[PDB]
Amino acid sequence: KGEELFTGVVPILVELDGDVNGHKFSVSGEGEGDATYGKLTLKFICTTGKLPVPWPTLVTTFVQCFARYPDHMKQHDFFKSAMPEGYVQERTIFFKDDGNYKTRAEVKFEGDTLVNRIELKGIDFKEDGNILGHKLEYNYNSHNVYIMADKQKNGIKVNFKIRHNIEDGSVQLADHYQQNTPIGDGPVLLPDNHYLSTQSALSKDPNEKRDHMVLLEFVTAAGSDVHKKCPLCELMFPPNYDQSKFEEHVESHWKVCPMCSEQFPPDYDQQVFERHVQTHF
Amino acid sequence: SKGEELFTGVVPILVELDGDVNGHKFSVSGEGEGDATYGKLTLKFICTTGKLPVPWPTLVTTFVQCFARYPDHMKQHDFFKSAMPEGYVQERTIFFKDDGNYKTRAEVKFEGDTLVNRIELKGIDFKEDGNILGHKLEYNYNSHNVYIMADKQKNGIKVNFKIRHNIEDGSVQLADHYQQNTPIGDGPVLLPDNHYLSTQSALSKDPNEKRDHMVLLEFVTAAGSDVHKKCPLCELMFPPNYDQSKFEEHVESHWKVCPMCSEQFPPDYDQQVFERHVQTHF
Ligand SMILES: [Zn+2]
Ligand SMILES: [Zn+2]
Ligand SMILES: [Zn+2]
Ligand SMILES: [Zn+2]
Repeated sequence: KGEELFTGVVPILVELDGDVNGHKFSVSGEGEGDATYGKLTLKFICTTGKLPVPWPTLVTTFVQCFARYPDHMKQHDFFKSAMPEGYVQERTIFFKDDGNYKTRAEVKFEGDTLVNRIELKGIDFKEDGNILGHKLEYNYNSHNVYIMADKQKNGIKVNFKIRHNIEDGSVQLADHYQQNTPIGDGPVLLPDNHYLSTQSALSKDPNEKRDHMVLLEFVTAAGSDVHKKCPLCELMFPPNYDQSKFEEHVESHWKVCPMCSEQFPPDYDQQVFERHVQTHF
Repeated sequence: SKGEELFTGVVPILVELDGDVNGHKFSVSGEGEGDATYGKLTLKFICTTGKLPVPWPTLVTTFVQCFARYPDHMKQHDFFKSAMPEGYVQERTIFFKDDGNYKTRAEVKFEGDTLVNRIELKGIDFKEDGNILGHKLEYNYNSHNVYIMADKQKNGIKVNFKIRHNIEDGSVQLADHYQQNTPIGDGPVLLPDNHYLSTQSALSKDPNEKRDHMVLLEFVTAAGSDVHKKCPLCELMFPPNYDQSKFEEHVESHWKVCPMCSEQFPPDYDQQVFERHVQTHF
């Protein structure tokens, strides 16, 4: 059915189970999404007491299938083309000078409803760092989500850097390493490299006493022809510069196998990467 | 309180702007609605005179902070609403770093049931292939904290913040905002303690609209403390539980302040002219 599911308002459900440095918690979310606009509305409750991490840290984690792809780009919309069987979205999120989240989500239809079921593990976080110290402002900014085909899987590798504003006016960065791969064995769109321009606003229902977040998200697809910047680092490329070498550069941030050049999140814990390299010898 | 009673539900909004930036004349009209109970604000703009000569994001701040959600424990600090329905004059100078500036004069006030922001805007000293006239801003917006101060000399507020406009080459164009609001009517108004408005915005598009336009969504809510706070307009830091009057003093120092009556002027204000204001006291 694919893009035909997304012509109107789709109801959304979200469930997450999380363990960050041993603090276990669960969140439930409900709302709806309108890919015609790229518009997405979602309210979250913490179902297990008071949330141990700040809500903004979870925003990316809580459905890029609701992006508006312009007509001239329908052919690059992986997200929607894997539906309704859906996809696995995995991420590692490196909070600079602090811990990281590792997430595994399945996003897919369950009847008429679009569901994001997530499990999330955080480790190595500082106790009075920006995350566990609750030092993030309750807000969000624009970002450009760079998207690449992983032809040799049958999905996408995705990269971007979130800017979380800190109550002392500094910024906490969070590098996102993301892969999406289809759940069904139907065929899917393998896109050319492009971006999703995302914008967000977090607010609060004033008649809600529980600890919650209301997230509004506006996502729409694109992708420039003079100066181009790297998604992860701030490296700036001169005007009109071999786009395959830009790509090469981005890949280089991933941990790369010297044999088959498969990419992995650049974790401190090499254990999983080390298992892969032994597959060749 | 009195004027905050108008803002208890959904209020319709109208916006008109006339602009001259480096001689390029243009007009914009806007319409939408605002819900202060949520701090929610929705607005669609058209350019009524042909091509918009500056990028839409540059105009966002310019295009109704009376729709902010003030928490119950802060109703007493809501100037915006307390001046309504006669409303207020909002004036701003906006300095685009290494580029020109906007100077704006708006009246925001009720006209019947409808809340209206009528604006006159003048821009000058802009570079021809700078980020503004070169159309190099990305179509998006970020969070900002709008710091608010009383000015009893004028019976209103002085307001400051620094907008971050993302540039298509991944750099950022900063824009420093110097703002004053003064009441239009004779009635008394709330003179607030220093606080700030946490604003967040998203620009999108109506896909059924063929004309060049902007849809603006804005979420504003009031706050402001224990920890380190950076000045609204520079990277200088203030330590925990700092003397809040000296913070104010510091902020004022980014403006031109008359040492007699303490009337405040934006920092580009001509020295010669500032010197004749001071002679006004002798
Ligand atoms: Zn890079
Ligand atoms: Zn390998
Ligand atoms: Zn300062
Ligand atoms: Zn004076």
